[PDB]
Amino acid sequence: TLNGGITDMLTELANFEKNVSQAIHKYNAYRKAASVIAKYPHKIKSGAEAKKLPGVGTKIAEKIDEFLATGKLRKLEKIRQDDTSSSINFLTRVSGIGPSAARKFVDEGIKTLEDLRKNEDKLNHHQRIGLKYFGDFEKRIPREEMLQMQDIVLNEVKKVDSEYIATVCGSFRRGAESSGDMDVLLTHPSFTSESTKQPKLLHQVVEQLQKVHFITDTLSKGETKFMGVCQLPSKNDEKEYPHRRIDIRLIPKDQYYCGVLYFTGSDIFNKNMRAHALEKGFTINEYTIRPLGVTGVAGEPLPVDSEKDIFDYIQWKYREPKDRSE
DNA sequence: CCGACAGCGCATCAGC
DNA sequence: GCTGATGCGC
DNA sequence: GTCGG
Ligand SMILES: Cc1cn([C@H]2C[C@H](O)[C@@H](COP(=O)(O)NP(=O)(O)CP(=O)(O)O)O2)c(=O)[nH]c1=O
Ligand SMILES: [Cl-]
Ligand SMILES: [Cl-]
Ligand SMILES: [Cl-]
Ligand SMILES: [Mg+2]
Ligand code: NA
Ligand code: NA
Ligand code: NA
Repeated sequence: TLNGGITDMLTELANFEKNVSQAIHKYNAYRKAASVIAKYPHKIKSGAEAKKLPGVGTKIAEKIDEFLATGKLRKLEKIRQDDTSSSINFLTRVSGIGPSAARKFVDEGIKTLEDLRKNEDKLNHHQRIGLKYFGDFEKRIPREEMLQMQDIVLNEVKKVDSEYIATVCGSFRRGAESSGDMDVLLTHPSFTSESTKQPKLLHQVVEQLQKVHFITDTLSKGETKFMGVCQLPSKNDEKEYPHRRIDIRLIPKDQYYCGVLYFTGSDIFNKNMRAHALEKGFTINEYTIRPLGVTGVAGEPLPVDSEKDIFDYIQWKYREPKDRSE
């Protein structure tokens, strides 16, 4: 974090563009710049120096010069002082409240935690749970707790059907010392790209995690993706652990490598890798890598028997999960 | 200059 | 009910 | 906002 001040500034600009301006490409431009600077191994001395990095252009270069000179950005100073922008930015920190809902709430004069609490009837189910655990969801998860949660999830999944394979992905699989949530990839031999030979495969696992009181709440749930809330059990007389977000994704078993590549991330790594794929004439999703024909239509799935196979196709040297934290 | 920017699951709604 | 668009999420 | 062509 040689360049913490700068990458914080760009992230704040990103968040403004996403939540207030609703300019998603500006958001991603700022995040890409923050990312490339984050792993740049020198303490940056100028905007011109930063502008050599890909993703950093003239505008960001000038902002870095202002920041280096003064320790601040006037544009951000103003944004921080704007009530509508500060309110909208805040409301989006509730899970299930995005830029559109946030602006709409602020329109009706709902713009604080208190306002949300008194207007619970105006929230959909996801938003109500996001509000319920607002404090908890901004806390990080020590890797030691991630390991206990892993133990529980893998053991409970085993009790349902010993042929399930649960893999913890996200920042955990990239070796992070703390995670923002838990991400779990699930496979079962009955569910492949060819067939689903058994219904309720995700439901059964969710139901078991609920019954042992690990999963406490549900934000959303379909046939292949669960989004909800979990909690470690605490000992006698101990303060309870915070509630945690948990994502579970059931992936066709024969497509495990594309699925684990996707769910390991980072999100910016995935965007960079999939963009590069396109430049190489392929498209990557969580299921397949496919060639692009001249028209731009995707062809048939290419054989994949490892994460590295996917890197090979697009002519990237293999990068271990721990080196994917972009 | 300017088109493209990763790719997809689930919830909610409008239009039929 | 379905289909397609949009919001929010991974 | 940035970049490739
Ligand atoms: C948010 C997001 C996630 N993903 C993938 C990659 C990510 O690593 C995986 C888990 O999502 P996450 O939101 O839990 N991200 P994380 O890398 O686990 C970081 P954190 O959860 O520890 O804060 O889902 C994407 O491909 N695109 C995305 O926009
Ligand atoms: Cl934009
Ligand atoms: Cl600032
Ligand atoms: Cl596919
Ligand atoms: Mg995560
Ligand atoms: Na650059
Ligand atoms: Na939110
Ligand atoms: Na997650």
